[PDB]
Amino acid sequence: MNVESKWLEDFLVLAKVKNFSQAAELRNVTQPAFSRRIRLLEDTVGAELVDRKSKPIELTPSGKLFRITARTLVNQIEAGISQISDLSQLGGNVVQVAAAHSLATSLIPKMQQAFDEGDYKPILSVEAIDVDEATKELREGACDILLAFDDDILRLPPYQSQLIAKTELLPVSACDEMGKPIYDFISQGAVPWLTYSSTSYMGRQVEIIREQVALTPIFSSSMTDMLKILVLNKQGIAWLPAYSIQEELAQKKVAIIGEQSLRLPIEYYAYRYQARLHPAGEKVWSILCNLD
Amino acid sequence: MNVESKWLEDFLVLAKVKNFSQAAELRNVTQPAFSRRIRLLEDTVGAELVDRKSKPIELTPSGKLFRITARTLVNQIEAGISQISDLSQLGGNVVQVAAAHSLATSLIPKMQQAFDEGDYKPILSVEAIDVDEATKELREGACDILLAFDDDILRLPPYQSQLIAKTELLPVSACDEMGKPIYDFISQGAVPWLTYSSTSYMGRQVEIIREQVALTPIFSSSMTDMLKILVLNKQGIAWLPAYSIQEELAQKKVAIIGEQSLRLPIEYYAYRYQARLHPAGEKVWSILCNLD
Amino acid sequence: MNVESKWLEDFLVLAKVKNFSQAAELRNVTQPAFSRRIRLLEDTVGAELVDRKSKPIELTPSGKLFRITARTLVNQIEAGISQISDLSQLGGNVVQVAAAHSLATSLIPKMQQAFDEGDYKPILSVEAIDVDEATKELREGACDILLAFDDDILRLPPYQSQLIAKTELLPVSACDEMGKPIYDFISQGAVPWLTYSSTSYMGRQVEIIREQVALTPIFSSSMTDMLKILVLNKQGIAWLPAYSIQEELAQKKVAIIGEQSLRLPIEYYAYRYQARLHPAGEKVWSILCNLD
Amino acid sequence: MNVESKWLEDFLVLAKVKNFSQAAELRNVTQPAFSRRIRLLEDTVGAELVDRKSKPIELTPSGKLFRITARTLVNQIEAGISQISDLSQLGGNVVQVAAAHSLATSLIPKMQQAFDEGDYKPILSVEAIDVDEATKELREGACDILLAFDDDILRLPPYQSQLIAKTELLPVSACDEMGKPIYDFISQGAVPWLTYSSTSYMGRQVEIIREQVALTPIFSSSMTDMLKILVLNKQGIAWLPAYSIQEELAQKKVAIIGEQSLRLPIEYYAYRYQARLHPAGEKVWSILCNLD
Repeated sequence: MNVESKWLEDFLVLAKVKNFSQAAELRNVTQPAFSRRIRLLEDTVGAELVDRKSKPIELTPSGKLFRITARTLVNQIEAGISQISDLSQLGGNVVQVAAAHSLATSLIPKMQQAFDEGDYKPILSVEAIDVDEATKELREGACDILLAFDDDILRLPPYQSQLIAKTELLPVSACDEMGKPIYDFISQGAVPWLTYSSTSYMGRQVEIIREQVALTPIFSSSMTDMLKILVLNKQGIAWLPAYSIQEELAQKKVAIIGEQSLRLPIEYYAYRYQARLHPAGEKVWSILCNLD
Repeated sequence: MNVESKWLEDFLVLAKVKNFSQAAELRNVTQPAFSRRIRLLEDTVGAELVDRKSKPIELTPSGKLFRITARTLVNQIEAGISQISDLSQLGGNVVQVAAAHSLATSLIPKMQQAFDEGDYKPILSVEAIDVDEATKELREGACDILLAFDDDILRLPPYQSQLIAKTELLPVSACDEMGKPIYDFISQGAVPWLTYSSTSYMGRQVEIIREQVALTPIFSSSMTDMLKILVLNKQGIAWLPAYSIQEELAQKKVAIIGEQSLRLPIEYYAYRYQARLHPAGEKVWSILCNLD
Repeated sequence: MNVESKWLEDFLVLAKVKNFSQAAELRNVTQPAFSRRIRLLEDTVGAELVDRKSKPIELTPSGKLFRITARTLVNQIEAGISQISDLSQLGGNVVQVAAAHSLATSLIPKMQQAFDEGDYKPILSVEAIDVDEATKELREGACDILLAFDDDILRLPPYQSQLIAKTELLPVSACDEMGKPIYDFISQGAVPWLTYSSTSYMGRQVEIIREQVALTPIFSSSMTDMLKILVLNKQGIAWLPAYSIQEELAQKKVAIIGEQSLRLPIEYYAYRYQARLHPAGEKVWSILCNLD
Repeated sequence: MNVESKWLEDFLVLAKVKNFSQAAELRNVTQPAFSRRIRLLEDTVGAELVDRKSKPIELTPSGKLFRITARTLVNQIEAGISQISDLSQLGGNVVQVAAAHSLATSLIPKMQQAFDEGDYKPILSVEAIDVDEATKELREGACDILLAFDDDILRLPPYQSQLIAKTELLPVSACDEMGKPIYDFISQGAVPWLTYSSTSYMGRQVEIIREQVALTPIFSSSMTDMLKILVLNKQGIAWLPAYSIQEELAQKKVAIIGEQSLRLPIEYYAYRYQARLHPAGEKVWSILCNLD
């Protein structure tokens, strides 16, 4: 029993136009070949799918049930092919990495240069993290490795975790080219504050010391790049990850404007669920565990 | 793009066992032929599906996802062909009717008696109704005619409806020796009650007059025949459709016990979705519309 | 902390009509009392959900999101109450039994009488089986005990199975008033055949001996009672389970017309998934395992 | 009917430990009050949820299903109040904008600069977009305005759309110390290609001219910032939006390669669903409409 998918396309076209020669024209085949292909499909399915003796063409009951069967099969084929489009383009050494945007922009570039040129050289497919379903996508195999921040669920079994680094959220403000912060915590009035979502990881970090500082929330966002840009535009102060403002701190575009008690520790991890990955995935995991 | 399902079976076998020779022998094909069929599948889907650099042979990421796709496709093809195998054995005059058990056993016998001989004498295929999916089957063409009770969606467009009949749910109890009902409502206290599912149509009917009579529920079922059998076994009282207890009422086996306020009206219908059915189908529908 | 669902409905009505007094009238509550209920809801969720200083009443952003939250919670409450409606009406000793129609009508009355020898009678809720999802329904807990026929999946772990009885499908025909097979197999000519679906269990059993007999299918049904009725109406022959035609065989209205090799064995089982049921469930299971 | 969520907490704790003394103290309540709250939940649902006649405590069937219902309700309550926790800290002039990362970083700063002082000065809450549920966010009221690219669903009714701008995806390569592009299309061999997801909008744009250039995909990302960084790190060429590489183009860092036909047009939009937003939302929308 062998069903050829373009027979399913043949039958669906014939179902909508109800004429053998016109359906043959729509599918760029001659009428005898289209008729023979419909007959081959009928032989494989084991039923007369079409009443060939009446014009316009009518569907048999079996034809009517196999019409929905064929539509389902066609759509399933199309979906399955779309699911592997990206992966197939990159090859057998593709590694699906879900990652937080700042984590990705910080970590992937240095990983990319440590790869050797051989037959199992990984090819990265990095997608921004889905905050709500990252754990479920990790279990289901939608991605091989997750670059995320400290999470009490992903850090524990049945998942494997690896601490990449522990840094700090630093409260920063912009400077004049003389190099001096435009905002401070020394005044009596609150300072314009560019905040994270209070329920996000970094927002939960800032809430610990919120009572130690007078802040006026003027802008909220989950994207640390957004808070960084708004700090650079003199709009306010923000707690930014140290790894995101290294050039800005080496230059004098930005400055830490707090005491050491305001600098808040954060950690980020690589997470996985499969006990054994393909060779490229294991190489990516190994390189992540030893980010020099 | 033309995918042949036997390639999907080849790939599933090659994914379970894990080298080409054993999978080829399991598929009753030559080794070069099996290799060519796997490579044809890969060329059609546009993805390397197996990494041939490792024994045992493992799936590429694309291969891992497409294995799920192939399993789904093969199972769907087999299901469609078996569903068609049942239907094709019956002639092109098969009419697929989904019916509630009570209505099937009450209406299909006389319907069968009304079938004259001819080129389009209907052959009935009567299946037990599942209202959660019978409406979808009606829309997709899996069944032609639905024999069901009053439904606010099926009675309206885009569906066509015909009121077959209007009868009454009669609260009945088994009779004693030669006449009188064993249970009654004027008598003292609540009575043993054989009830329908409170979500079902007939149960929703009984809930209208629930507050008028003292009942203690002792048995629940969605099948009128179950309640009727348990009534005949002198277990309690039940509201039964009038058409299911005709002989048992003519004979002194059962009796109605309530006041006329307790007899609850019910209606049942034939429903369809296709504006034009095959001759056997329109014949069955016509016979249903004139069941009088 | 403690949200009261009546506050959720208060807020939904207020969001529709955008007026406190009208929303209070719709809620059968005093106007100051309704304002106080909304204020308590706002104090519990920790945000002003409504701007009270404007006509018409506008929703704050927090009110906009909590409208979705309240609709979700209210619909979830209604679903959770409807899911336990039937179970609550019958009590904590309710036993949810999914069963094949014939098996339920044959077995449940005898079980029901067994409840009377040995005091305290458990309460049954018997619903017809859906073999397509009965396995999943048993896993999820939608039913406690399944009464079904021999199934290669349900008979094995992780499910517990008990064979209730082994019976035969008997090929039977209607008999004249004197008593004689109207149809038979001695004629070299075909017989009107009332069949199951060939993919169903009993149909798959008839398929084993199909080649030994000359049959022409004139009617198909998944309901044994349907085939039995059409047999009694002298419409054709059918393979019926012996437990469903014992009185008809005894009253000689129906008769076995096949060779002993045409009588096909079938088995029916009680299945379960939970290792421990509630006491009533274990009692019903014990009585099913005995039924001897 | 009034269900108090603290009763659901009572029931969940009681289910987890099955000890009344321990559950009552785990809820910091006196024992009689805890039992009364359990009984109030049972009277409100109209079902005995726990069986105290047995010890260790176990649930009635109704209680077993209502445990899942209670867990669901509690998690939804906590999640909705957490969703409101971020908004309530902000004022009633908060505008919830979902946006693609690059569009947010490109458009939100100038919008922030346009905000004059007044009673309804907007406070932006910008969250990264997930388009497959973006439309649901807009419809239900969780999102006021959507900053996304051309979408055939969001551009039409029932949504309001506004074209912000039309730009180009430019194929760009990093260039050396002298100022010559490291990669070009007059080179030997295919060039290393940093690509988008083939299903994404921008990847769907690149598929247009795929065959006009020899490309080898060595990296895939849904984030333009990632492709931009890897281009700047001399890893390959990429199609980048003009608005994201303006400084790099003006400076030496990056150069446009290829013929004029390789530049692909892209459009981005502001979408909304509510016909009338709060004054701050309408201000944000007007500013978006006048960004030109």
